[PDB]
Amino acid sequence: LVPRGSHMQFRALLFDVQGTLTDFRSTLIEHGLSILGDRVDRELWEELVDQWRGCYRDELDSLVKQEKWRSVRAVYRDSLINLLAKFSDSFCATSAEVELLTDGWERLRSWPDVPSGLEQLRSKYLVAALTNADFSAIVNVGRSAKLQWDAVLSAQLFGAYKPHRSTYEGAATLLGIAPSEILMVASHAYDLEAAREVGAGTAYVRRPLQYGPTGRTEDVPDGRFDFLVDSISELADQLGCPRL
Amino acid sequence: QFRALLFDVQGTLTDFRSTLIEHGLSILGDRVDRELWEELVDQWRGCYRDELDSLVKQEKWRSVRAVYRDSLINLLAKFSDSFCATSAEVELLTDGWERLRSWPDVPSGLEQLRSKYLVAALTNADFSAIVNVGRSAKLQWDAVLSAQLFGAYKPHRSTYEGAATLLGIAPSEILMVASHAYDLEAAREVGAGTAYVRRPLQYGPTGRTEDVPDGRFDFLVDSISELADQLGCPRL
Repeated sequence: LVPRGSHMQFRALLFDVQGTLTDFRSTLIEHGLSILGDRVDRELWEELVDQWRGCYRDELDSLVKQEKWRSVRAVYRDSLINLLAKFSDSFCATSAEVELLTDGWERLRSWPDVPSGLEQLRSKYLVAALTNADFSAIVNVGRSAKLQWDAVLSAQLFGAYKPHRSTYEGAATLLGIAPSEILMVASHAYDLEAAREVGAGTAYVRRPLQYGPTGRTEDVPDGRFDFLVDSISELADQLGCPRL
Repeated sequence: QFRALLFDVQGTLTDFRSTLIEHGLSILGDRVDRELWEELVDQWRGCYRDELDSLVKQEKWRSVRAVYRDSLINLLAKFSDSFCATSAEVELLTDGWERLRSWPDVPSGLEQLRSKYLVAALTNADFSAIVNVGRSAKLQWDAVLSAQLFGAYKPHRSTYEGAATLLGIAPSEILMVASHAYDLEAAREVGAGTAYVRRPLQYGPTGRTEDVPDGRFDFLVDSISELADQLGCPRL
């Protein structure tokens, strides 16, 4: 008789990237402060950056509602333009600086666990980014965040953002494997819940610093998702991927 | 100057023939002699090549795995007097196109290019095939692009244009890298730079070498590392 074993029958790990793998907030804060210099203080810039992702999320929630896709870089830029208008009394940015500020969403550094965790996961699973960011943006953050993918997948490829099912199912179709063999890895519950809806596995990566050192992150209960980890290496360990 | 290097993969980066030959023989063992299987593999690529040539002409897209499977199924019937294959082995034999081994230069050459360029696969192989070929050929990509992404094979313009749009890089800033002149000529026609990688063994010894003189394309190289060298990428 063959013992049941402990292997998990996932073929691909689909990764949300922003926040889940990348310290976007620290990048955007540092990027903006570097670009804007003495025109913005950290707290004022931090509040804009926090409002920036909220505007991006609000706009992406709105676009998902109407089944619309647009360039997420344009989403980041348009939301920044709106926020610069509300903070216009405090500081200003040129178009060139707005372009440079938007680029920060494409210069995200990864959390220290991610590059080794992604490589550690390679030994058993395909790792593919499934990001709402434009395909170029994720290709770009892959350089700044040292993300080595088997596949870069974007909402752009599917003409639809996560949580829309076509993103996960399309990613499954592209990867040539059933969604039930996809482990979705996100730091955001919406992403995993939708991936669970299409049958994919759910791995929540706790990112306590995602929204800052004092930022508020959802304390996902144990058992909500198939995996609850604070490190991609930790997820890799729980997936039978030995550390190298 | 280029911002991304767009690579054709089958042949250009991968010794698909030796891959498919050894892969088939590993599956079929002594049912089929090496020479007979080698003939099947050569006709197999031919069926794929001819099918894609036609589908390109008709602006039609099909799963390239289906193209490999269907052509293999027809080839298995044609060769069914010499050997047979179960339905499972047809799948396993067709899997060999997703197990392509790279040429010895490609892993180091791709990595050396990474330091100064985005490197992205643009293959006619289905997205799953190139992703799996990345594992077998040890191809680390910034981006994997399949004809499946665009519903159109190379050399169709929307593949290079689609790759440009996806990479966020103007075609003039994309160096197309291919072992086939058709790929680069069309990429040249979208404004992309052209690097021809000579792969004299890609069709085997009997394979005809499509002659490419110096000056036909921007780069004429015998390896990816040589292309990286000609592109200013420091060695490793």
